[PDB]
Amino acid sequence: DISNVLEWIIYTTGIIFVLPLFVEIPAHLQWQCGAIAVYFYWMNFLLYLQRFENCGIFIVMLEVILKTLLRSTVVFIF
Amino acid sequence: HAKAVALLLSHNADIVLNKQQASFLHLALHNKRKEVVLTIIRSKRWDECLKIFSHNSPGNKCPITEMIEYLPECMKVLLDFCMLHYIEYNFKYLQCIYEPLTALNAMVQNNRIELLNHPVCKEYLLMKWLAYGFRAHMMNLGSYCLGLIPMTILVVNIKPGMAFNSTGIILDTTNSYLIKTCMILVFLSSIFGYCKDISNVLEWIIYTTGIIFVLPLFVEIPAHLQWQCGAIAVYFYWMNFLLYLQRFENCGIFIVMLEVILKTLLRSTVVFIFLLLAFGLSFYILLNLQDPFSSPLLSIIQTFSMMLGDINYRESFLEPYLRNELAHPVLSFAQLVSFTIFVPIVLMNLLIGLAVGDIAEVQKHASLKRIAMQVELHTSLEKKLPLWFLRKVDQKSTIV
Amino acid sequence: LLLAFGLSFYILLNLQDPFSSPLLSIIQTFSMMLGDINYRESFLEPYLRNELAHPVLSFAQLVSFTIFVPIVLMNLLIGL
Amino acid sequence: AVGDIAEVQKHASLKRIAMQVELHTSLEKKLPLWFLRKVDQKSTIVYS
Ligand SMILES: Cc1noc(Cn2c(=O)c3c(ncn3[C@@H](C)C(=O)Nc3cccc(-c4cnc(C(F)(F)F)nc4)n3)n(C)c2=O)n1
Ligand SMILES: Cc1noc(Cn2c(=O)c3c(ncn3[C@@H](C)C(=O)Nc3cccc(-c4cnc(C(F)(F)F)nc4)n3)n(C)c2=O)n1
Repeated sequence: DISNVLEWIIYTTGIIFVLPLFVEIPAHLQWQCGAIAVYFYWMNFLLYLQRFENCGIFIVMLEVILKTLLRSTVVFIF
Repeated sequence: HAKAVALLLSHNADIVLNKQQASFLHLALHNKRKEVVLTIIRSKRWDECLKIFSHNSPGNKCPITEMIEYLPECMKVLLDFCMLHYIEYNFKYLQCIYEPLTALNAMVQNNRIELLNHPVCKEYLLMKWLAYGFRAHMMNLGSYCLGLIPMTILVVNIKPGMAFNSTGIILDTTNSYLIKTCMILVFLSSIFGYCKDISNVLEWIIYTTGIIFVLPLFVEIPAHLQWQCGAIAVYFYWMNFLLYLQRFENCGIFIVMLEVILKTLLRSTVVFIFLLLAFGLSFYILLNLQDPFSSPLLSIIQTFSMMLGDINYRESFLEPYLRNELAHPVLSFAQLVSFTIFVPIVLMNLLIGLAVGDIAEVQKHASLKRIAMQVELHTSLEKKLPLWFLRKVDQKSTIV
Repeated sequence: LLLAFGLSFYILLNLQDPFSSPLLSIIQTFSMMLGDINYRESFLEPYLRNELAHPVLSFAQLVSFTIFVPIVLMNLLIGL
Repeated sequence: AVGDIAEVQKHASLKRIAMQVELHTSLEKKLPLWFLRKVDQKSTIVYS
């Protein structure tokens, strides 16, 4: 499932972002993981909004449009 | 049995109501008996059958309303008799506590666009327009313009950011008479507008900001506040003027479409604001060393600005990268590609498809919506006008 | 609609050449109706130089313009 | 995209109600029977 992959990435990158709570890490890696974590945190939040009356259909439409585009990029990439 | 009905009518049968307060015309209409209803209409006793009904019967209403609801073809046949070719249109069957424009309101409620497009109904609506509706709307529009036009004259004649009063531009007393006249007109329209829903909020903002704009007519205020309120007032003055244009034939449907598109967009911003937030915060982290992304709020505004295609690839991604000033360059380019895929393509195409569907749905019933707008305007006007004036201006027929 | 935004941009962005006159401001507003809003040259760079009188008003009007004309108005024309 | 949005809008209300039905059906399959019996109402009083 895509949602499981998204959540796994979120949790791993969030752990690495706040890792200096226990073990010191370089700032470059910390903020490189923080960018990924914040981006996927707010991207995966749209999946929680799909369980509301006013937001579910818009998320369904966004998924349909994105899947149609992705099935077509493998052609126009050439 | 139309022949049976004709034979019984030719023998002077009494038209009565049964224990359910229904006449034979009511029974024919509720059974959709087109032939016998046509026989009754073309009979020499049609006027007598028209008068037989009870005003307190819920099911057996006035036969004209029942005809509109059940047999609109018979209503069309009846209306064809009301236009006698110097064509004269008779509105005897078009109006009868009852709502104003009863027949036309029934036509609108029953989606009788073929009935509403009849020349008799068109002339009825035009008669009501030229009788009171055009005058009422023009008085309202002129009252609005009495503050809309002087404010625009003030804005385009005084340099923004400069304090001014009745004397002139604080001192440049050259256009002093025009400035004072426009200030007085704006003040009077704003206080009069206080003595006359989204529209009420818009008008309240307009009047308050217009008062503050021309406040130095009485009490001195700083130029910054004056022009800060003047910008708001002129913007909302010309934005709310579109609501006055909705009461015209050529402009109403476009305003309806604009409202539908705007509402559809606003119901969707509460969802894609989080997409914009994700991309803006990620760009804030990745492109922090650049002025457009130096703050979270500036980064979010920039991400909102590049949603139409102004991504600034060379200034923000290619030139910084070739200068080795891009921290996380692979991450920055990956997020650039993902943004381009998501917002300027997927999100914009989603909005475009939603708009196409909305416009198609509006255009499906454009003529019905237009005639319904006219009918609603005149019905609401009649409910507020005095009975003596309505009797004075009400025409029973129109000769063309 | 263009008159509403063009005159408001005239007051807010007066100190800039594209909005120095009421007529130039309306032509500029008509020109940014396709998406050439000039956000950096007209809103971001002047603001970071503290040359934007009414900076909160300008950014609020910039967001409202983008919502209205290049999105709602253009999609209305496309759907039509 | 226009075609996709039109196809989605064709069955928008059905898709919405189906989403609600699916959410509650999946929730009930995981909740304990005692809790479901505790919270289940047999009637509700309000006020081609
Ligand atoms: C389809 C579908 N799938 O699950 C459902 C669930 N679902 C409903 O949503 C729902 C409902 N009966 C009414 N309701 C709405 C009014 C209701 O509660 N709404 C509600 C509640 C809390 C928060 C929010 C809200 C909205 N928007 C945002 C956002 F920030 F994203 F903008 N945050 C929060 N909304 N049923 C039977 C249902 O299953 N519907
Ligand atoms: C729907 C609906 N809702 O209310 C109505 C009202 N309405 C009509 O408008 C109408 C009509 N019978 C003909 N008419 C038109 C031709 C008529 O008078 N038009 C007219 C009159 C004065 C000014 C303008 C005009 C147009 N455009 C602009 C703008 F600057 F915005 F471009 N300024 C001014 N137009 N009826 C029965 C009616 O109800 N129609």
